[PDB]
Amino acid sequence: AAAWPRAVLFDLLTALLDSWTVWNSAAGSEAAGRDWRAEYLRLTYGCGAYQPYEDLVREAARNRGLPASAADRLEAQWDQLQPWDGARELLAALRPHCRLAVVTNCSERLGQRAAALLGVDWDVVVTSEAAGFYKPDPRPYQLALDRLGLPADQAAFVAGSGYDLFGTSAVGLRTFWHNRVGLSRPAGAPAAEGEAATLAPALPWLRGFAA
Ligand SMILES: [Cl-]
Repeated sequence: AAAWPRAVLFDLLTALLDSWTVWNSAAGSEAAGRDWRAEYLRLTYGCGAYQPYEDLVREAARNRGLPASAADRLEAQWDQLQPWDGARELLAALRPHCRLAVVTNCSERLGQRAAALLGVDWDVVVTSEAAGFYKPDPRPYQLALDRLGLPADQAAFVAGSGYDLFGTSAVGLRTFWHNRVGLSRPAGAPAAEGEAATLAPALPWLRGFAA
């Protein structure tokens, strides 16, 4: 007996799209791209209020000794961001049952372009620029719930970074962690409800959500 949530909120740039590959190509090396994207995630975590996405990506690059122009290579290769295997299949399988929303730490300009790569008519796309704060601040997630008119207990969150676990816990969003590259959980972060290296197990998890 199906028990779908009323909505599913998604992290975009780690849970649905393979940003790691594009950031590594822009960096010139897998090691530089790893340091760069790890520093970027820590900067958004400690930012709180929105500072331009482009400025934080550029600051993360300088902080780890990448050339500052790596940010400009990443913007030039933005259309190369590929959906993970199973991402488009998951979203299409949820469409008749749940409202679908993106909650992304990105500018409105690049966030909307990346959201469009999944070929889905998203009900809501919330960027940190529109929300005025970066996740894990509660505002971006709460803005997606307030736009849909739903309480958090009727919605699920699909995360790609363990930093989202701080925010989903605070808002009351039960979370499935699509942890493809096997990141560790940040210190002090609560465990996800479900966690897997692929997106396929998210569909049975969401189908049994209210059961
Ligand atoms: Cl690190």
